[PDB]
Amino acid sequence: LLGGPSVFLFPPKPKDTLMISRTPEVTCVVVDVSHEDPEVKFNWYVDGVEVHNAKTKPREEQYNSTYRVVSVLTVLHQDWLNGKEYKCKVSNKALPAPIEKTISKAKGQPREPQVYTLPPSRDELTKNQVSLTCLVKGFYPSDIAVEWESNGQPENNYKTTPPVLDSDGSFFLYSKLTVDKSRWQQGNVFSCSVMHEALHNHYTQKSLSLS
Amino acid sequence: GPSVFLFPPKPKDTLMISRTPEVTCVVVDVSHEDPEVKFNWYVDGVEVHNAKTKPREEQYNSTYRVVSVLTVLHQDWLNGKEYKCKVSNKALPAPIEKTISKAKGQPREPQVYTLPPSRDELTKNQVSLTCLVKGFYPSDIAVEWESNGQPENNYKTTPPVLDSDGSFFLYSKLTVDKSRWQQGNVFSCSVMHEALHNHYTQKSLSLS
Ligand SMILES: *[C@@H]1O[C@H](CO)[C@@H](O[C@@H]2O[C@H](CO)[C@@H](O[C@@H]3O[C@H](CO[C@H]4O[C@H](CO)[C@@H](O)[C@H](O)[C@@H]4O[C@@H]4O[C@H](CO)[C@@H](O)[C@H](O)[C@H]4NC(C)=O)[C@@H](O)[C@H](O[C@H]4O[C@H](CO)[C@@H](O)[C@H](O)[C@@H]4O[C@@H]4O[C@H](CO)[C@@H](O)[C@H](O)[C@H]4NC(C)=O)[C@@H]3O)[C@H](O)[C@H]2NC(C)=O)[C@H](O)[C@H]1NC(C)=O
Ligand SMILES: *[C@@H]1O[C@H](CO)[C@@H](O[C@@H]2O[C@H](CO)[C@@H](O[C@@H]3O[C@H](CO[C@H]4O[C@H](CO)[C@@H](O)[C@H](O)[C@@H]4O[C@@H]4O[C@H](CO)[C@@H](O)[C@H](O)[C@H]4NC(C)=O)[C@@H](O)[C@H](O[C@H]4O[C@H](CO)[C@@H](O)[C@H](O)[C@@H]4O)[C@@H]3O)[C@H](O)[C@H]2NC(C)=O)[C@H](O)[C@H]1NC(C)=O
Repeated sequence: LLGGPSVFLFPPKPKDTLMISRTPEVTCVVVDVSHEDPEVKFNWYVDGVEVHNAKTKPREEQYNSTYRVVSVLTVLHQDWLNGKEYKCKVSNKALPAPIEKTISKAKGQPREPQVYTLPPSRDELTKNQVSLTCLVKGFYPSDIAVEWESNGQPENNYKTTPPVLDSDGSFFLYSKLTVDKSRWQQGNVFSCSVMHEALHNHYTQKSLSLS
Repeated sequence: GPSVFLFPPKPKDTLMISRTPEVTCVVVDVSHEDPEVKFNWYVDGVEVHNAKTKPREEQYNSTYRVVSVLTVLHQDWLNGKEYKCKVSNKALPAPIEKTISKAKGQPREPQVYTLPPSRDELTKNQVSLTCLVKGFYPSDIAVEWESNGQPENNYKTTPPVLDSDGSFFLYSKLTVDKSRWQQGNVFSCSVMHEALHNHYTQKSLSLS
């Protein structure tokens, strides 16, 4: 059947690179591997230097009669943050040439996010739920983790915008936590948690409660 | 390719009768050799003719790029008509059909909340004025800022985000000089959406 494999290379999750105890991975995924010749070879390189510790998963047969193969390379936190490049080379006999993809952290000088919490608009207080907002602005690169909590337990009902390119070339985002107004008006404290490589200890919190 | 990408009207254009909303059929990867593509255009299956195929354009990767733009009735698009592009060539065995329409479902009125700058932000030369727009459906929307019926230029708006009830929200951030905020200038966030009365509403923001 007619057409060739495709390769997708996926970065570590932002929170994985930023905590020593978690385990950051770069994932190389090959799809549309021939049903007939499904042998694939992965070579990995860190800054053009070949490495041998990835773990390639057994091939998965798909219902559209192709295979999908995935190799996971576990990376050192410091490496990814120090901007190394991760190259996946995929070879297969049905392929006139190997397919190479590279991924690294975005280029540029990191910048520290500014975290501001904003209470509910006056007008929202007629409603039974209100929006507590966290503005995180001025950061670089865009790889960031945002979450909300109260009383040491995370909150269940928030949404976070993707990062947006600002005019000075830094990124911003907003996270919206929705809570029942009684909780806001009872005076409970909510906190917006931000992890970004350019924070001290890779972490910062801002709290928000009614006067 | 040749690949075909079909694109909806900008939101502002379908909500105002004097503007011209159009769906656009973009074909990329047209050979260097055979840049004769034809476009066929159906509205809810029925062939229409007012499409206008732009001049055949060339690209860096030895490749051509061809665009047909079809004008649509405001009310057709808002009524959920389906717009189909059929793109024909030798380059491919059989013709390629793309269709788009408005997202389906009961439109819902955006709620619009202006929030002033965080007290912590008042240490900077510039402060962020925030417009929260939530609760709206479909995701098609336009947001602008003004002060003294003049457009303000220094704003960025997030894309729509799918919220927990299946409505969308977004935030728009306007950046102004601090002094402008403290002198008590009124700033206003304006929103255009199908589900608003007259398709538009504004909300204002000043020092208290
Ligand atoms: C040779 O060089 C050529 C030019 O350099 C190059 O052409 C490029 O080809 C690729 C495909 O290989 C094409 O990529 C797609 O682009 C879509 C976006 O088009 C936008 O955005 C980009 C940049 O931001 C612009 O360059 C585009 O021209 C275009 O501008 C928009 O244009 C419209 C109308 O003209 C305006 O009205 C808009 O204002 C304007 N946008 C703005 C403001 O910037 C993009 O959506 C495509 O994604 C979809 O298709 C992919 C398939 O390849 C899927 O992976 C992906 O998921 C998307 O699929 C869709 O997913 C959506 C999300 O859920 C769904 O809603 C859809 O249903 C779903 N459809 C599916 C399944 O297909 C994709 O990125 C580039 O745009 C094109 N560049 C140009 C100039 O057009 C050639 O590739 C080069 N040849 C090669 C390969 O060697
Ligand atoms: C036979 O069946 C196959 C399986 O159904 C089909 O395979 C599919 O092939 C298409 C390519 O045509 C791939 O499309 C790519 O998807 C990328 C996103 O992949 C993530 O998200 C999807 C759904 O959200 C998910 O199923 C994937 O598993 C993958 O998940 C992530 O996985 C990594 C690694 O495990 C993890 O660390 C991430 O968190 C996790 N994310 C999630 C949400 O789970 C896109 O990135 C790709 O986009 C790039 O390339 C485009 C060009 O194709 C381009 O337009 C974009 O702009 C961008 O650069 C791309 O869209 C599917 O991933 C693949 N699916 C699977 C299951 O692996 C196959 O197509 C079909 N064959 C035929 C002939 O029909």
